[PDB]
Amino acid sequence: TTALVCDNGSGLVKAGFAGDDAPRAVFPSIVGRPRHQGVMVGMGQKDSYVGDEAQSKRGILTLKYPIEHGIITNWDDMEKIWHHTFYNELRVAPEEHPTLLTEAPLNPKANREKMTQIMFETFNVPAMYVAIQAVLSLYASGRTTGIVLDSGDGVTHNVPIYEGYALPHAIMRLDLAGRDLTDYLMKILTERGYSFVTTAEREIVRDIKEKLCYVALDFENEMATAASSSSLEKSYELPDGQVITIGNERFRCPETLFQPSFIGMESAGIHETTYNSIMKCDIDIRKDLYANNVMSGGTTMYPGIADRMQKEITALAPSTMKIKIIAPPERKYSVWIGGSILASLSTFQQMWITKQEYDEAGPSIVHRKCF
Amino acid sequence: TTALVCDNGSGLVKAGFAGDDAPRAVFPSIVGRPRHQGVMVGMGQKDSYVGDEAQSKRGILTLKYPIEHGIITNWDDMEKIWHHTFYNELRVAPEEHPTLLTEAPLNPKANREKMTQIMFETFNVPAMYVAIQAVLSLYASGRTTGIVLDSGDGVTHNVPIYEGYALPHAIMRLDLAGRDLTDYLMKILTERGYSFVTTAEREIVRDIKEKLCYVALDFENEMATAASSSSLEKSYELPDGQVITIGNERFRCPETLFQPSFIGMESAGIHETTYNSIMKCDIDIRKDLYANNVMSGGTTMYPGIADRMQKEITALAPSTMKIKIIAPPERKYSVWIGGSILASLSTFQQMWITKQEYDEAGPSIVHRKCF
Amino acid sequence: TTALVCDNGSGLVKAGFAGDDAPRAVFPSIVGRPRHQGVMVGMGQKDSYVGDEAQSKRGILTLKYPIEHGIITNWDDMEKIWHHTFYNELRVAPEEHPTLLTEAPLNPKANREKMTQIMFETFNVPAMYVAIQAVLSLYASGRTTGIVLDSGDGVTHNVPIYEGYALPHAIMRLDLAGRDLTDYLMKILTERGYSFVTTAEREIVRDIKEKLCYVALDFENEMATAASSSSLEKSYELPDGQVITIGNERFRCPETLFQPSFIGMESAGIHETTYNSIMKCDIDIRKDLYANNVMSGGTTMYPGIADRMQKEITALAPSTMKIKIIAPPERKYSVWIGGSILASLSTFQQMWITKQEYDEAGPSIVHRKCF
Amino acid sequence: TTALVCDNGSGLVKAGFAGDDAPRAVFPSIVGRPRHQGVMVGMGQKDSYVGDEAQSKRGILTLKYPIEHGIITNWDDMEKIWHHTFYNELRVAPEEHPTLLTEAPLNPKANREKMTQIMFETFNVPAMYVAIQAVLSLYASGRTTGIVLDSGDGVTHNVPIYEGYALPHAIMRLDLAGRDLTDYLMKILTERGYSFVTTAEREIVRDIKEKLCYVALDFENEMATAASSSSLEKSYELPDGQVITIGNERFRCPETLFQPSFIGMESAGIHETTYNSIMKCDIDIRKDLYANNVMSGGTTMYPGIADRMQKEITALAPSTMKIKIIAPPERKYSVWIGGSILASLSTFQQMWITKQEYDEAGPSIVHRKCF
Amino acid sequence: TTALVCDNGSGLVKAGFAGDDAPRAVFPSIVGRPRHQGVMVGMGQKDSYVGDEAQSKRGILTLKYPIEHGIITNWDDMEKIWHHTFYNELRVAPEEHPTLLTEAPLNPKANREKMTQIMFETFNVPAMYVAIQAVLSLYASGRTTGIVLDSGDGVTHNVPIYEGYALPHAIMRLDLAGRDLTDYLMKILTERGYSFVTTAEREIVRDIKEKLCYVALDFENEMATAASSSSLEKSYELPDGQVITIGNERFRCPETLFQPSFIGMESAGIHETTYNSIMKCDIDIRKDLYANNVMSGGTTMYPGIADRMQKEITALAPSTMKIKIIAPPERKYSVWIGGSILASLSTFQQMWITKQEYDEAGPSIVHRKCF
Ligand SMILES: C/C1=C\CC[C@H](C)OC(=O)C[C@H](c2ccc(O)cc2)NC(=O)[C@@H](Cc2c[nH]c3ccccc23)N(C)C(=O)[C@H](CCCCN)NC(=O)[C@@H](C)C1
Ligand SMILES: Nc1ncnc2c1ncn2[C@@H]1O[C@H](COP(=O)(O)OP(=O)(O)O)[C@@H](O)[C@H]1O
Ligand SMILES: Nc1ncnc2c1ncn2[C@@H]1O[C@H](COP(=O)(O)OP(=O)(O)O)[C@@H](O)[C@H]1O
Ligand SMILES: Nc1ncnc2c1ncn2[C@@H]1O[C@H](COP(=O)(O)OP(=O)(O)O)[C@@H](O)[C@H]1O
Ligand SMILES: Nc1ncnc2c1ncn2[C@@H]1O[C@H](COP(=O)(O)OP(=O)(O)O)[C@@H](O)[C@H]1O
Ligand SMILES: Nc1ncnc2c1ncn2[C@@H]1O[C@H](COP(=O)(O)OP(=O)(O)O)[C@@H](O)[C@H]1O
Ligand SMILES: [Mg+2]
Ligand SMILES: [Mg+2]
Ligand SMILES: [Mg+2]
Ligand SMILES: [Mg+2]
Ligand SMILES: [Mg+2]
Repeated sequence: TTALVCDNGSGLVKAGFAGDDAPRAVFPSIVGRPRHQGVMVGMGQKDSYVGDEAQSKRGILTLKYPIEHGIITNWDDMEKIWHHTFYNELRVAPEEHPTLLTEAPLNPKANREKMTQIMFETFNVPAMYVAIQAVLSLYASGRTTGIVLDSGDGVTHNVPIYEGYALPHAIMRLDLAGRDLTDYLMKILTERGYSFVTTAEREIVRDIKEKLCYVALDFENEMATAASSSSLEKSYELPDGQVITIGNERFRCPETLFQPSFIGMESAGIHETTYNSIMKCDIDIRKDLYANNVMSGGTTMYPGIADRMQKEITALAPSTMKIKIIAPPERKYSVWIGGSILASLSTFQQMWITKQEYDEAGPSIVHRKCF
Repeated sequence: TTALVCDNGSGLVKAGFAGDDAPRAVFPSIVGRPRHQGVMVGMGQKDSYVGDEAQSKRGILTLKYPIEHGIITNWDDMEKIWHHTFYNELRVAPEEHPTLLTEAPLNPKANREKMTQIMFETFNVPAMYVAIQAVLSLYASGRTTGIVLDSGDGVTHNVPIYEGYALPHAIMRLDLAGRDLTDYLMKILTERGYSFVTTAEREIVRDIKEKLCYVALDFENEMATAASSSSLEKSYELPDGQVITIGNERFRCPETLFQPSFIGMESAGIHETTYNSIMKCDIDIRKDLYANNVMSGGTTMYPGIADRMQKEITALAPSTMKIKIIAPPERKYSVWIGGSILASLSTFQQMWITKQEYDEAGPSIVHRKCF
Repeated sequence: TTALVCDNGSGLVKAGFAGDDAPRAVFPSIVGRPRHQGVMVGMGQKDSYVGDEAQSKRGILTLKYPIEHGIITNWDDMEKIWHHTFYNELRVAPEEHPTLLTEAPLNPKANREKMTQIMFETFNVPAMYVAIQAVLSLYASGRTTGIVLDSGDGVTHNVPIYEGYALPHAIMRLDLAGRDLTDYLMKILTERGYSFVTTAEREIVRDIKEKLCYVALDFENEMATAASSSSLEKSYELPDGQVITIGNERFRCPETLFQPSFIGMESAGIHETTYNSIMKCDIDIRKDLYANNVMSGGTTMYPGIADRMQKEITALAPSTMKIKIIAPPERKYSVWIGGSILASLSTFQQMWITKQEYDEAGPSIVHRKCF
Repeated sequence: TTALVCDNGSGLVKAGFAGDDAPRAVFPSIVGRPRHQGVMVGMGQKDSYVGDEAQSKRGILTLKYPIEHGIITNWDDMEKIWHHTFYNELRVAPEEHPTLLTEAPLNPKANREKMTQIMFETFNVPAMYVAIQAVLSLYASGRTTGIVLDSGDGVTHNVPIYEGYALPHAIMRLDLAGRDLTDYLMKILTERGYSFVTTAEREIVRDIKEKLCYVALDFENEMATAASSSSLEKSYELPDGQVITIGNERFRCPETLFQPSFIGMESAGIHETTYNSIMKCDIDIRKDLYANNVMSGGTTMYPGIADRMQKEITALAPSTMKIKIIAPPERKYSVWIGGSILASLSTFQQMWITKQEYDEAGPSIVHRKCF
Repeated sequence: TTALVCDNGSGLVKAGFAGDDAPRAVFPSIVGRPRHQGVMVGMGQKDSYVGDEAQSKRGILTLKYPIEHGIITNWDDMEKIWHHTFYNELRVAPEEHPTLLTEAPLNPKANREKMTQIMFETFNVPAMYVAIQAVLSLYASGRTTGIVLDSGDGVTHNVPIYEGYALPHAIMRLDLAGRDLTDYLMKILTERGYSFVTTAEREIVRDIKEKLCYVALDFENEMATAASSSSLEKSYELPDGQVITIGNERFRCPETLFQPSFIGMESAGIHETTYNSIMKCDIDIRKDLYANNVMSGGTTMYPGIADRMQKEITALAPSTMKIKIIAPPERKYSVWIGGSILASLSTFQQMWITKQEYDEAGPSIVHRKCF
């Protein structure tokens, strides 16, 4: 009846109904399991916990993320998350509504085929569609032209679109993502003696990162400043009441997005990737993409990231070029919002893969681009 | 009611109404189509763009010119251009006005027959006439005697007229035209490392040529000068803000009109062709044609071309002969203007091919020269 | 009222009024027609040009002479010339004045009968008379005795008159005339590589002949001189500014009047014809004719022709005989002048053929010699 | 020892030995030069090619004909052709044999004088003679009376001979020749869209003309037929395997010999020129020339030309006159054959210009007509 | 003493001595540098590795190619490669032997001038010459006529030569080359989940391409076959012992040479470019070029490419034309071999730029084409 929109990406699950201005179900893509003993199954015990349950009880659980780098690697756990979203968080049977799913570009074909098969079997979704997240992000901004940098937990990617036409030959993807920045911060923090090694401890570091990290406009000057000034230090109170101090780790962590070499990658920084996607585009496109760089995804939420990219692109770009970065307060939910918009359009109504079409065509139908 | 005048030649379309001192609809003879993907037809997308639309959106389009060397080669695209001129640019139904068309001399008979059939079927023009462009150019100058050198995008041609009588046995045509000079410049520029290989890039080179090229009065001295002096270099800013420098390419390009051998042709230069057309004319005609060389067409707009031909013809001509070149600021539109003049004459009123005459006589009527 | 006098002979038309000391209308007997295309009659075009118009526009016209060897061969064109003389050059209606016409002797009777009928029908001349050109030439000289050699464009002829009495049994006519000398020069000039083959080119050769040719007093010595000396060469500038050099062709052309064998004729030279006309005359006449050789007509204008004949006749004549050649600066117009004189005489007033006499007698009246 | 006979005329060179029934060396009068680049002279490259070499390699060469309208215009290239004939094709040193050359009538005197000087200097021919081509053509036919129409590549000419006596006052020459018919066909063919503009392309058109063109007996009926019937169309396969269709161009091309006005000439057609040469001849000659019209030269090879002239002359001629055209299968070589015959005669032995006579008399000896 | 021949093109360096039947030094044009840390310079560590060293140690190195699209972009690294070739691989001082270098056509003039300056300064080569690679490739085949398609790592180009004469106006160049096919395969392979993103991983993909890819004769049928048959799949073992399966990626990669649109280019496929170069050549050249299509360069080594072009050209060509493709087992080394042949010729001995000529003339001497 009303399409469900479900941006079930790496790290965080975001779902709600088409026409909503926000997801209704927002929770971690985590399936947790008891760590210290077996499960006393003759008692009212559980074998696994999902999302918020997994976080509240994390002190006794091993926590796994079924999606790594945008790819579902653990299908049994992924079914548990989808089940939880439909029955515990949104509380809507899948048989009642068509579902719009999202995916990062350049993923294995099998990822879509298996995801489609599940939505058409364990759940029985009347019809479905898998959209590219960057495309949806541009719909959310309202622009028809620009280069969407969708930077999430598992994948960072760039998809240029010109006046509504996709430019598929200039799509770029990096593995560097929020998950790595978090892993890097766990490493950086050992320098001050704070050792976070368990999975629950990883979640604490994720929370530290979200509250304290920022992008330095000038990395070297910020380092020099941190070296002598206590003004860049902030405290954080841990779940058990202990207090720790975070100093230059606050900007050394997100700096890796500009300098991937900090964690051993050959990858270009996010401003170089954006620039290169622009340079692979036709010369008569480039000026419009320079003026329309659209950021979305959770890692774009670091304070100052939009200004740091404005500076870095301007440095690489011609001096007479207009450089503009669009970075709304809604970025974290931009892909979901774009999904809500797309699902409600009258043209998107005719491009749903229906159950009947799926049964006759088989899994390859998921790669249909008839639009 | 009022004849339409439409010089729809190679490269650029020029149309307006008889009695106007200028075309109202001036746009490229280009039909563009999306290059990087198919067309998402369930969305508000287009399959093709025409003229100005094709130029504004050229960064994602393959651009084709339906007319090559004065010959329509792509009739489906030609119908789209004519449609665009009548309905989008002039916004006048063809059923309301007779139409004057133009053509280069020595074209295949089929070109006129097909063009006539379309004007009498897809559009339903009450009456029409196809004029030779060089003849119209002479009408625009106001002279009754002279040798019109009409040099456009696809054809360069010479048509001598003496005191109102055509001299059809001395008509000359070259394939060398503005399109080749542009193609040559794309090649010349690789010497400085600027590689223009796509169709949109061809349009950039065309713009470079129009703004920076000129005819050297003395080619060899201009080359020697360019070799040591920066004074002949000019910059050009590209659509993406990058800047390039053009040096002796500024005069090596148009020099090909005087030296066709630069692109491999056996053709005589434009001053030799003009001279030879004069020499094939009766000895008692020659002195009047020498004194009345009329230039028209877009490639005659290169700065200094009139002076270079004045020098070259004078060198070939008898020393006691008056050599004079007429080259108005309106040359680019001379053929169109001549069409406006002809269409408004009371004698040209009786020589229109009407729909009824066409239906009874068939396509061969287009070759009628009853005047 | 005042008789018109019209020596409309081969090549050149000369007309004016009786009592005038010169023609007022002097123009070529040429009717020209467009050569390269048909006539665009819906435009302000002409089908034919006459006299001076034909010469000014000759580069695009085929030029015909209606009179060949003194005989009108093209009557339609002849009417156009007469029309032009009366209405465009003299601008006098034929109905207002009687007309004196001239004719070469020994012409077909039909030539006079048709000429008379036209003057009495297309034009309505009140009265007319056809005179022999040689007789008029003698009137112009003022002599009553002598042998008039009238040498024009189409006919060369000799008419002896003794003390006012004609001697009709000694009249001689040659076809060799200025037209042949001109045709011969066109042939001679191919030796230096100057090929004149079109009708307009014939007119150029005629002009070359008129300006450069002369009669050698001693042909063989002049040839021997030309063989080693550049002093006999003269340049001529052509209508298109090209320059050519004429050498011994300057005297080889007019020599044909003394040696007709140069063009294949059996005819005697002009000095032999003059001599023979004298020898056919009575022995008591001969001495007076020898002393009164009167030259007239355009070909007598070659410099030195009077001296060459003085020498040639003296060589054929008895050594005790007085040989005298009369050759006025007015020779070109002598026949016309004689016509002016005759038309003004009181005795010539009573010998006009009137319209009434013509209508009653018919065309044979033109042969009336009642004097 | 044995005279060489060399009809080195416009277009095609024909040479062999006196007494032969055919030339041994037959090749185009063409000197070709590389077109697209300079010559890499340090490599085994050539600067120019002659005759067959020029044709085989024509795709990269500019091809020039040293003889235009029967006149040698390029003496350096003419020496190369003569050299090639003597040393590469016949392989006979000029010092060993006297040489008989031919020439069109009414050529510049300088043409013979320069040709003679070369044969007496660059080559050292023991003795030579220059014959008129039409005279030789009559010898080849075996007749002593008739009017030889020699129609080649550069000159069309008529030379009447009566019972062995030449009639030099009735010799006519036209510029219209095979070269113009070929140039006209290149123009006609643009009507079907086949544009031949390079020199090698001219050679293709020449080949098309030779294989497909014919003379219509009734031009107007043949045009009417071509208008509705495919039976007059023939295909031609081009050097690159492409195929073109030639329709009424097959007879419109050679028709120009009967209607020179098709290419802008005032010239009479070939049947009118033949007729006029007859009419300039004595009335007691005319009947024998009418019965002996002899055709020779390559343009007389068009199928049906003899029948078309039979019809046209008969139409102009008196109805009781016998009209006969002689047109042997050997016409193409008739002049050469006549040269072989003349060179072998015992009387022609005493009229050779020897080297000694030349050195003492100088170049003017070439005009000797002592026979 | 013995010229060195060095085809130091994009991707792979090939060098040896003139007269050798093969290069002696064959190694990648790669300069590698440590990736994960700085260089511990107080220890026996290196800052950079070249060629084979760079490949053996690639797991810790960033690898750069100094030549992109045939253009040297990194001159410091290029000097390191040249140094390595002369001193480590061939072990011959440059001062002892003249050197023959090669270059792709239509490169920036600066590329030759800088390359020449280095060979004349950092190394001190007695004399040098820069040859076009396609020309050398034709020498290697032994043919004097044909169209050399040299398809390497950075440039694909077509150079027609006719009977030893170059045809410089029909030279075509594409950017599409082996480097792009490799980049495309890295992208295609993400579909099966194999993500290759680092530079060393690029080298693995290059190796996969070289061992498994082929050209489908019928692309569509090969795709249809791959869709149902495991017979087109091949395994590949990775450096760490893991095994991957490559399916239709085996022919989708090289297909881009026939369909450049697969990677977003407007370029014509290689069979269309070859065809168009032929069509720009003179009609009398075309048949010989069709019969002599010569392939060279590493990308021509894909199995089946010669047969695919035979089919594609035949489809575009006239049906009566002979189409022949020459594709020797030595193609990979054809340019080098041609260099060995040229360097050993006695004519090429006189066209070397010597040190003295260079010092006096300056860098512009490198553009000398005196041959
Ligand atoms: C036999 C021959 C050409 C025909 C090739 C093929 C078998 O037939 C066609 O395809 C016809 C087809 C056709 C097209 C449209 C139509 O309404 C009706 C007909 N013509 C074209 O495209 C013409 C177009 C053209 C260019 N300037 C012209 C000048 C006058 C007339 C035509 C042209 N074009 C490419 C050629 O002539 C080319 C190249 C000329 C430029 C060199 N500087 N010339 C040749 O190869 C030569 C050997 C001649
Ligand atoms: N304020 C913030 N600052 C920095 N990172 C953030 C912030 N909020 C969320 N993130 C990071 O964003 C990622 C999750 O956001 P999201 O883009 O929704 O992920 P995904 O789209 O992969 O589900 C995590 O890596 C998380 O740490
Ligand atoms: N200022 C200029 N200098 C040189 N070339 C010009 C200029 N303006 C236009 N042109 C050339 O003229 C051609 C188009 O002019 P136009 O004569 O109208 O073409 P067409 O008549 O074929 O439509 C193009 O080749 C264009 O580059
Ligand atoms: N100065 C001149 N020298 C030689 N011939 C002349 C000269 N002037 C005129 N003629 C010739 O005279 C002829 C025309 O003179 P004219 O006697 O009036 O002819 P017609 O009486 O036949 O009209 C032409 O042949 C012309 O070339
Ligand atoms: N079969 C033929 N049909 C028509 N023209 C021909 C034929 N054969 C040759 N020609 C033409 O004849 C001319 C060459 O023949 P030829 O008389 O020997 O020339 P020339 O005598 O000037 O050397 C060329 O114009 C050629 O096209
Ligand atoms: N067997 C093969 N199949 C396909 N491509 C190959 C093969 N061998 C080499 N190549 C490709 O050829 C290129 C290098 O060959 P080469 O022509 O020598 O390059 P270059 O001339 O640019 O140095 C690389 O792109 C490489 O992948
Ligand atoms: Mg996401
Ligand atoms: Mg135009
Ligand atoms: Mg007179
Ligand atoms: Mg001949
Ligand atoms: Mg190479």
